[PDB]
This record gives sequence, structure tokens and C-alpha cells, in this order.
Amino acid sequence: SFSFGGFTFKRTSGSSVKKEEEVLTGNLQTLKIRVHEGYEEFTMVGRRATAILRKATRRLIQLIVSGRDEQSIAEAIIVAMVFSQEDCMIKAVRGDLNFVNRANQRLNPMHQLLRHFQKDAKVLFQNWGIEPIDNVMGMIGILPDMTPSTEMSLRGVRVSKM
Ligand SMILES: Cn1c[n+](CC(=O)c2ccc(O)c(C(N)=O)c2)c2nc(N)[nH]c(=O)c21
Ligand SMILES: [Cl-]
Ligand SMILES: [Cl-]
Ligand SMILES: [Cl-]
Repeated sequence: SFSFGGFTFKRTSGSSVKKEEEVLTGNLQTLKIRVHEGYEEFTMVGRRATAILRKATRRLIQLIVSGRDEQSIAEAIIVAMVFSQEDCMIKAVRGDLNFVNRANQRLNPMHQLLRHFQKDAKVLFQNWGIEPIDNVMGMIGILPDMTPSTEMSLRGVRVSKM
């Protein structure tokens, strides 16, 4: 496995290769990130939430998440959205990120982006996108305001009961 944002990721299918790529934020800052290229499925296991994730290169395809309560589930969603490396997440950075503060000098850009959205995920959630759901029994959608919905959800994301 490996650990990212307090979650243990275990690949269950697929594969990927690593390459450095530049990306532009919503404030048109250029970040150099390690992009993982390939379709992969993962289990994400945290202390307070768990998820199954399917992703492709820079794209979240499916995230089904369960957890203790809304705060834990939200945190898993944020980690998954940042781990996806999706453009709408990079573009949700609307101000400059600080890479000079001594406390930030040992964060790689992936970790700078995680810390940014951990502080406040509102813009992330507001710009990710919603879709209609044909709600499956035992699951529910989740809206950008982190409230449940039987009718709509963040794109690709569903909440399961524990
Ligand atoms: C988007 N992303 C980030 N990682 C790798 C990652 O976050 C990490 C974390 C801790 C680690 O110790 C290592 C390591 N030493 O290999 C890697 C990823 N790994 C894969 N396979 N796919 C991804 O999309 C991905
Ligand atoms: Cl990086
Ligand atoms: Cl791909
Ligand atoms: Cl696809």
C-alpha cells in the first residue's frame, strides 16, 4: 500500500506510471506535480472513513465512501478529490499558494493542494460538479454543502451506510 492524507490506499486493479507535469490553478499559478497515468482502482482506508475509488489519469470516475459521520466522510471526499488530480480541483485554487513559508518548504505540490482544501473545501465542492442519481438502496448522494440527497450528488461520489 501507501499512505496519503491519513488514508491507506491499496490498489485492487489497474496500473499506472509516474511523470512530472505542469498544471495551472484557477489563479494561473503553475504547479509541477507528479501525475500518475493509468486507470486504477483502490481501497482507501482511514481511521474514521473507508472508500472504494476508481480513477483514470487526472480523473475521478467513482468514489463510494462510508464513515463515522459527515466530518469524516467529507474529509475522505476531499482526499480523494485531491488524489484524483482532476483539473476542476486544481482550478478551484483561486488565490496563490504559499511555497515560501518555512512550514511549507517540505510539502510537495500534491501536499500543498491537500492542505489548501483541508483548510476550506467550499470552492472545491462548489466547482466539482453535480449529477442526477438513480439512487441505489443503501447509498445516498451528497451535495456540495455536505448534506444528503436522494436526487443529486457530487459527480461520481456516493455515500454508503456504515
Ligand atoms: C495521485 N497518486 C499519488 N500516488 C502516490 C502517493 O500519494 C504516495 C504516498 C506515499 C508514498 O510513500 C508513496 C511512495 N513512496 O510511493 C506514494 C499514487 N499512486 C498511484 N498508484 N496512483 C495515483 O493516482 C497516485
Ligand atoms: Cl507532487
Ligand atoms: Cl487514463
Ligand atoms: Cl471512463
